[PDB]
Amino acid sequence: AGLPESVIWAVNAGGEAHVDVHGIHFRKDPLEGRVGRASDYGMKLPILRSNPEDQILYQTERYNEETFGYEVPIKEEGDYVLVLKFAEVYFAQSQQKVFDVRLNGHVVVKDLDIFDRVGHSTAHDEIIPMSIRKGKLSVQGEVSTFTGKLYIEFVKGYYDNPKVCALYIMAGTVDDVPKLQPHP
Amino acid sequence: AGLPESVIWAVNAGGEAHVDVHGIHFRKDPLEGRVGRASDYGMKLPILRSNPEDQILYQTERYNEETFGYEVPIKEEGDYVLVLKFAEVYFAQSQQKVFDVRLNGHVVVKDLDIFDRVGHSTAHDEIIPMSIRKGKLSVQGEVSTFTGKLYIEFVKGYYDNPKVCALYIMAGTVDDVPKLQPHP
Repeated sequence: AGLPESVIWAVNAGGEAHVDVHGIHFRKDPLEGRVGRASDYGMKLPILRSNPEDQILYQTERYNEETFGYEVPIKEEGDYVLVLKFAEVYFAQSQQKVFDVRLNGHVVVKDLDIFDRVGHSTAHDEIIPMSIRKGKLSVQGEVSTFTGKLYIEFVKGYYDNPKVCALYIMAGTVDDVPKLQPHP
Repeated sequence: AGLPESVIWAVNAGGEAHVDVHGIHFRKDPLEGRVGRASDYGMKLPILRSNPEDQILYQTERYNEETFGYEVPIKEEGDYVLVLKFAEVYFAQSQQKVFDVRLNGHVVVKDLDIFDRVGHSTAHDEIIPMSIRKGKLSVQGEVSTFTGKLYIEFVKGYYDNPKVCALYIMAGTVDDVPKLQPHP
Protein backbone atom coordinates (compact mmCIF):
# COMPACT_ATOMS: atom_id res chain seq x y z
CA ALA A 1 0.00 0.00 0.00
CA GLY A 2 1.07 3.61 -0.73
CA LEU A 3 0.97 6.54 1.69
CA PRO A 4 -2.70 7.58 2.22
CA GLU A 5 -3.90 3.96 1.99
CA SER A 6 -1.34 2.93 4.65
CA VAL A 7 -2.53 5.39 7.38
CA ILE A 8 -4.75 3.57 9.92
CA TRP A 9 -5.42 6.42 12.45
CA ALA A 10 -4.72 10.23 12.56
CA VAL A 11 -5.77 13.26 14.74
CA ASN A 12 -5.55 17.09 14.54
CA ALA A 13 -5.28 17.91 18.28
CA GLY A 14 -7.30 20.97 19.37
CA GLY A 15 -8.77 21.38 15.87
CA GLU A 16 -11.10 20.39 12.98
CA ALA A 17 -10.56 17.95 10.09
CA HIS A 18 -7.68 18.79 7.68
CA VAL A 19 -6.18 16.99 4.61
CA ASP A 20 -2.44 17.69 4.21
CA VAL A 21 -0.36 18.01 1.00
CA HIS A 22 0.50 14.26 1.10
CA GLY A 23 -3.20 13.31 1.18
CA ILE A 24 -3.30 12.35 4.88
CA HIS A 25 -6.66 13.05 6.61
CA PHE A 26 -6.10 14.32 10.20
CA ARG A 27 -9.50 13.74 11.91
CA LYS A 28 -11.36 16.21 14.17
CA ASP A 29 -10.07 15.80 17.80
CA PRO A 30 -11.95 12.92 19.55
CA LEU A 31 -11.06 14.27 23.04
CA GLU A 32 -13.03 17.55 22.57
CA GLY A 33 -14.84 18.27 25.83
CA ARG A 34 -13.52 15.05 27.40
CA VAL A 35 -9.95 15.33 28.79
CA GLY A 36 -7.35 18.09 28.64
CA ARG A 37 -7.76 21.59 27.15
CA ALA A 38 -7.86 22.79 23.51
CA SER A 39 -6.11 26.03 22.47
CA ASP A 40 -5.99 28.01 19.19
CA TYR A 41 -3.46 30.58 20.50
CA GLY A 42 -0.95 29.76 17.71
CA MET A 43 -3.38 30.80 14.94
CA LYS A 44 -1.87 34.33 15.18
CA LEU A 45 1.65 33.07 14.26
CA PRO A 46 3.35 31.94 11.02
CA ILE A 47 4.87 28.47 11.61
CA LEU A 48 8.38 28.05 10.17
CA ARG A 49 9.66 24.88 8.46
CA SER A 50 6.22 23.44 7.65
CA ASN A 51 4.26 23.80 4.42
CA PRO A 52 2.08 26.95 4.67
CA GLU A 53 -1.05 25.10 3.47
CA ASP A 54 -0.73 22.86 6.54
CA GLN A 55 0.32 25.23 9.34
CA ILE A 56 -3.15 24.91 11.00
CA LEU A 57 -1.98 21.48 12.29
CA TYR A 58 0.75 23.21 14.38
CA GLN A 59 -1.35 26.34 15.28
CA THR A 60 -3.87 24.22 17.30
CA GLU A 61 -3.00 22.00 20.34
CA ARG A 62 -4.27 19.94 23.30
CA TYR A 63 -2.46 20.57 26.66
CA ASN A 64 -3.05 19.85 30.39
CA GLU A 65 -1.69 20.61 33.89
CA GLU A 66 -1.75 16.83 34.70
CA THR A 67 -0.72 13.71 32.71
CA PHE A 68 -3.13 12.80 29.82
CA GLY A 69 -3.30 10.55 26.73
CA TYR A 70 -5.00 8.96 23.67
CA GLU A 71 -6.14 5.31 23.29
CA VAL A 72 -5.71 3.70 19.84
CA PRO A 73 -7.27 0.40 18.59
CA ILE A 74 -4.94 -1.70 16.37
CA LYS A 75 -6.75 -4.46 14.43
CA GLU A 76 -3.96 -6.46 12.70
CA GLU A 77 -0.37 -7.56 13.43
CA GLY A 78 2.49 -5.92 11.51
CA ASP A 79 5.16 -3.22 11.41
CA TYR A 80 4.04 0.39 12.10
CA VAL A 81 5.48 3.92 12.59
CA LEU A 82 4.07 6.55 15.02
CA VAL A 83 4.66 10.26 14.07
CA LEU A 84 4.12 13.04 16.68
CA LYS A 85 3.98 16.76 15.62
CA PHE A 86 4.84 19.73 17.98
CA ALA A 87 5.50 23.51 18.07
CA GLU A 88 6.42 25.94 20.91
CA VAL A 89 4.11 28.96 20.44
CA TYR A 90 4.75 30.68 23.86
CA PHE A 91 8.31 30.30 25.31
CA ALA A 92 11.68 31.40 23.79
CA GLN A 93 14.29 30.01 26.28
CA SER A 94 15.43 26.48 27.19
CA GLN A 95 14.19 24.56 30.28
CA GLN A 96 10.84 26.43 30.37
CA LYS A 97 8.53 23.61 29.08
CA VAL A 98 9.87 19.99 29.36
CA PHE A 99 7.97 16.62 29.37
CA ASP A 100 8.23 12.82 28.73
CA VAL A 101 6.25 10.71 26.20
CA ARG A 102 5.27 7.07 27.08
CA LEU A 103 3.82 4.16 25.04
CA ASN A 104 2.09 1.42 27.10
CA GLY A 105 4.32 2.58 29.97
CA HIS A 106 7.61 2.54 27.99
CA VAL A 107 9.38 5.94 27.97
CA VAL A 108 10.00 6.62 24.26
CA VAL A 109 11.01 10.35 24.39
CA LYS A 110 12.86 11.54 27.55
CA ASP A 111 12.87 15.25 28.54
CA LEU A 112 11.43 16.70 25.29
CA ASP A 113 12.24 20.47 25.14
CA ILE A 114 10.69 21.76 21.89
CA PHE A 115 12.34 25.21 22.00
CA ASP A 116 15.81 23.74 22.65
CA ARG A 117 15.52 21.53 19.52
CA VAL A 118 14.03 23.95 16.91
CA GLY A 119 13.40 27.47 18.36
CA HIS A 120 10.16 29.55 18.65
CA SER A 121 7.10 29.03 16.39
CA THR A 122 8.82 26.24 14.34
CA ALA A 123 7.72 22.66 13.50
CA HIS A 124 9.34 19.61 15.25
CA ASP A 125 8.42 15.90 14.64
CA GLU A 126 9.33 12.71 16.61
CA ILE A 127 9.36 9.44 14.59
CA ILE A 128 8.92 6.14 16.55
CA PRO A 129 8.95 2.68 14.86
CA MET A 130 7.22 -0.33 16.48
CA SER A 131 6.12 -3.93 15.79
CA ILE A 132 3.02 -5.87 16.89
CA ARG A 133 3.53 -9.64 16.53
CA LYS A 134 2.73 -12.89 18.37
CA GLY A 135 0.72 -11.09 21.07
CA LYS A 136 3.52 -8.57 21.88
CA LEU A 137 4.41 -4.88 21.46
CA SER A 138 8.09 -4.18 20.63
CA VAL A 139 9.52 -0.64 20.79
CA GLN A 140 13.12 0.62 21.27
CA GLY A 141 14.33 -2.84 22.24
CA GLU A 142 11.68 -3.46 24.94
CA VAL A 143 8.82 -6.04 24.82
CA SER A 144 5.45 -6.36 26.61
CA THR A 145 2.00 -7.98 26.23
CA PHE A 146 -0.39 -6.30 23.72
CA THR A 147 -4.15 -6.46 24.47
CA GLY A 148 -5.52 -4.70 21.35
CA LYS A 149 -5.10 -1.03 22.39
CA LEU A 150 -2.12 1.38 22.47
CA TYR A 151 -2.00 4.13 25.15
CA ILE A 152 0.00 7.26 24.15
CA GLU A 153 0.75 9.42 27.25
CA PHE A 154 2.13 12.96 27.71
CA VAL A 155 3.56 13.21 31.28
CA LYS A 156 3.45 16.24 33.67
CA GLY A 157 6.76 17.24 35.31
CA TYR A 158 7.98 20.41 37.03
CA TYR A 159 8.57 22.59 33.89
CA ASP A 160 5.18 23.91 32.58
CA ASN A 161 2.56 21.67 30.76
CA PRO A 162 2.71 18.63 28.38
CA LYS A 163 1.14 19.21 24.90
CA VAL A 164 0.70 17.75 21.37
CA CYS A 165 -0.36 19.32 18.02
CA ALA A 166 -1.09 16.33 15.69
CA LEU A 167 -0.36 12.59 15.39
CA TYR A 168 -0.69 9.63 12.94
CA ILE A 169 0.13 5.88 12.64
CA MET A 170 1.04 4.20 9.29
CA ALA A 171 1.79 0.61 8.27
CA GLY A 172 5.43 0.29 7.10
CA THR A 173 8.97 1.29 8.15
CA VAL A 174 10.86 4.55 8.74
CA ASP A 175 12.12 4.94 5.15
CA ASP A 176 8.43 5.38 4.09
CA VAL A 177 7.73 8.48 6.27
CA PRO A 178 7.94 12.02 4.78
CA LYS A 179 10.64 14.06 6.55
CA LEU A 180 10.65 17.75 7.49
CA GLN A 181 13.32 19.82 5.71
CA PRO A 182 16.77 20.06 7.36
CA HIS A 183 16.53 23.76 8.34
CA PRO A 184 15.41 23.63 12.02
CA ALA B 1 21.12 35.40 16.08
CA GLY B 2 19.01 37.89 14.08
CA LEU B 3 16.07 39.90 15.39
CA PRO B 4 13.10 37.54 15.99
CA GLU B 5 15.42 34.72 17.08
CA SER B 6 17.11 37.05 19.61
CA VAL B 7 13.91 38.04 21.53
CA ILE B 8 13.62 35.98 24.76
CA TRP B 9 10.43 37.53 26.31
CA ALA B 10 7.74 40.06 25.11
CA VAL B 11 4.28 41.33 26.32
CA ASN B 12 1.34 43.38 24.87
CA ALA B 13 0.10 45.03 28.10
CA GLY B 14 -3.71 45.13 28.43
CA GLY B 15 -4.17 43.24 25.14
CA GLU B 16 -4.06 40.02 23.02
CA ALA B 17 -1.20 38.47 21.01
CA HIS B 18 0.22 40.61 18.14
CA VAL B 19 3.13 40.09 15.66
CA ASP B 20 4.73 43.41 14.59
CA VAL B 21 6.28 44.44 11.24
CA HIS B 22 9.74 43.27 12.44
CA GLY B 23 8.41 39.78 13.26
CA ILE B 24 8.40 40.23 17.06
CA HIS B 25 5.60 38.28 18.85
CA PHE B 26 4.17 40.35 21.75
CA ARG B 27 2.38 37.73 23.93
CA LYS B 28 -1.11 38.07 25.49
CA ASP B 29 -0.78 39.88 28.87
CA PRO B 30 0.13 37.38 31.68
CA LEU B 31 -1.18 39.72 34.43
CA GLU B 32 -4.81 39.67 33.17
CA GLY B 33 -7.06 39.36 36.22
CA ARG B 34 -4.05 39.23 38.56
CA VAL B 35 -2.23 42.57 39.10
CA GLY B 36 -3.32 46.12 38.09
CA ARG B 37 -6.02 47.20 35.58
CA ALA B 38 -6.33 46.77 31.78
CA SER B 39 -7.73 49.56 29.56
CA ASP B 40 -8.62 49.72 25.84
CA TYR B 41 -9.52 53.46 25.96
CA GLY B 42 -6.91 54.34 23.29
CA MET B 43 -8.53 52.13 20.61
CA LYS B 44 -10.56 55.22 19.55
CA LEU B 45 -7.40 57.22 18.68
CA PRO B 46 -4.89 57.16 15.80
CA ILE B 47 -1.36 56.83 17.28
CA LEU B 48 1.24 59.10 15.65
CA ARG B 49 4.85 57.98 14.97
CA SER B 50 3.86 54.27 15.08
CA ASN B 51 3.52 52.04 12.06
CA PRO B 52 -0.28 51.88 11.51
CA GLU B 53 -0.32 48.05 11.40
CA ASP B 54 1.06 48.03 14.95
CA GLN B 55 -0.84 50.84 16.69
CA ILE B 56 -2.86 48.29 18.77
CA LEU B 57 0.30 47.90 20.95
CA TYR B 58 -0.02 51.57 22.06
CA GLN B 59 -3.88 51.67 22.13
CA THR B 60 -4.00 49.08 25.00
CA GLU B 61 -2.36 49.51 28.46
CA ARG B 62 -2.01 48.24 32.05
CA TYR B 63 -2.18 50.94 34.82
CA ASN B 64 -2.67 51.12 38.63
CA GLU B 65 -3.25 53.55 41.53
CA GLU B 66 -0.41 51.82 43.51
CA THR B 67 3.08 50.56 42.52
CA PHE B 68 3.07 47.35 40.34
CA GLY B 69 5.43 45.25 38.18
CA TYR B 70 6.34 42.23 35.99
CA GLU B 71 8.74 39.39 36.95
CA VAL B 72 10.98 37.95 34.18
CA PRO B 73 13.01 34.67 34.22
CA ILE B 74 16.45 34.93 32.52
CA LYS B 75 18.05 31.53 31.78
CA GLU B 76 21.57 32.38 30.48
CA GLU B 77 24.34 34.94 31.08
CA GLY B 78 24.97 37.59 28.41
CA ASP B 79 24.34 41.13 27.16
CA TYR B 80 20.67 42.22 26.78
CA VAL B 81 18.50 45.30 25.97
CA LEU B 82 15.10 46.11 27.58
CA VAL B 83 12.65 48.19 25.43
CA LEU B 84 9.59 49.86 27.07
CA LYS B 85 6.74 51.32 24.89
CA PHE B 86 4.36 54.17 26.06
CA ALA B 87 1.64 56.61 24.86
CA GLU B 88 -0.37 59.36 26.68
CA VAL B 89 -3.99 58.86 25.53
CA TYR B 90 -5.72 61.16 28.11
CA PHE B 91 -3.73 64.28 29.19
CA ALA B 92 -2.41 67.18 27.01
CA GLN B 93 -0.33 69.32 29.48
CA SER B 94 2.95 68.69 31.36
CA GLN B 95 3.14 67.61 35.05
CA GLN B 96 -0.22 65.79 34.91
CA LYS B 97 1.04 62.14 34.85
CA VAL B 98 4.64 61.51 36.11
CA PHE B 99 6.27 58.25 37.41
CA ASP B 100 9.61 56.39 37.98
CA VAL B 101 10.71 53.01 36.51
CA ARG B 102 12.92 50.63 38.61
CA LEU B 103 14.87 47.43 37.79
CA ASN B 104 15.66 45.20 40.81
CA GLY B 105 15.39 48.40 42.89
CA HIS B 106 17.69 50.53 40.65
CA VAL B 107 15.94 53.68 39.34
CA VAL B 108 16.50 53.52 35.57
CA VAL B 109 14.03 56.25 34.39
CA LYS B 110 13.47 59.24 36.75
CA ASP B 111 10.28 61.37 36.47
CA LEU B 112 8.96 60.03 33.13
CA ASP B 113 6.42 62.56 31.71
CA ILE B 114 5.17 61.04 28.44
CA PHE B 115 3.29 64.15 27.24
CA ASP B 116 6.29 66.44 27.91
CA ARG B 117 8.55 64.25 25.71
CA VAL B 118 6.30 63.54 22.65
CA GLY B 119 2.82 65.17 22.98
CA HIS B 120 -0.72 63.63 22.97
CA SER B 121 -1.55 60.24 21.35
CA THR B 122 2.06 59.70 20.11
CA ALA B 123 4.50 56.77 20.60
CA HIS B 124 7.50 57.06 23.03
CA ASP B 125 10.09 54.27 23.74
CA GLU B 126 12.78 53.96 26.49
CA ILE B 127 15.85 51.79 25.66
CA ILE B 128 17.84 50.32 28.60
CA PRO B 129 20.98 48.14 28.08
CA MET B 130 22.13 45.67 30.77
CA SER B 131 24.53 42.75 31.39
CA ILE B 132 24.15 39.54 33.42
CA ARG B 133 27.53 37.95 34.22
CA LYS B 134 29.30 36.16 37.10
CA GLY B 135 26.18 36.15 39.30
CA LYS B 136 25.58 39.94 38.92
CA LEU B 137 23.19 42.40 37.24
CA SER B 138 24.85 45.57 35.82
CA VAL B 139 22.76 48.56 34.68
CA GLN B 140 23.70 52.26 34.28
CA GLY B 141 26.95 51.76 36.14
CA GLU B 142 25.42 50.04 39.21
CA VAL B 143 25.91 46.37 40.24
CA SER B 144 23.92 43.93 42.44
CA THR B 145 23.36 40.17 43.00
CA PHE B 146 21.19 38.37 40.38
CA THR B 147 19.09 35.39 41.54
CA GLY B 148 17.53 34.32 38.22
CA LYS B 149 14.61 36.80 37.98
CA LEU B 150 14.32 40.47 36.95
CA TYR B 151 11.61 42.67 38.57
CA ILE B 152 10.42 45.61 36.40
CA GLU B 153 8.45 48.14 38.54
CA PHE B 154 6.28 51.19 37.67
CA VAL B 155 6.17 53.44 40.80
CA LYS B 156 3.19 55.52 42.09
CA GLY B 157 3.92 59.19 42.94
CA TYR B 158 1.68 62.27 43.41
CA TYR B 159 0.89 62.97 39.70
CA ASP B 160 -1.80 60.49 38.44
CA ASN B 161 -1.10 56.72 37.75
CA PRO B 162 1.91 54.70 36.44
CA LYS B 163 1.29 52.74 33.17
CA VAL B 164 2.93 50.68 30.36
CA CYS B 165 1.74 49.69 26.83
CA ALA B 166 4.22 46.96 25.69
CA LEU B 167 7.71 45.61 26.49
CA TYR B 168 10.39 43.18 25.20
CA ILE B 169 13.94 41.90 26.02
CA MET B 170 16.46 40.92 23.29
CA ALA B 171 19.97 39.44 23.38
CA GLY B 172 22.50 41.94 21.96
CA THR B 173 23.46 45.63 22.21
CA VAL B 174 21.76 48.98 21.51
CA ASP B 175 22.89 49.24 17.87
CA ASP B 176 20.73 46.12 17.17
CA VAL B 177 17.40 47.71 18.31
CA PRO B 178 14.97 49.24 15.76
CA LYS B 179 14.47 52.96 16.43
CA LEU B 180 11.33 55.09 16.17
CA GLN B 181 11.50 57.83 13.52
CA PRO B 182 12.82 61.27 14.58
CA HIS B 183 10.24 63.47 16.31
CA PRO B 184 10.03 67.17 17.43
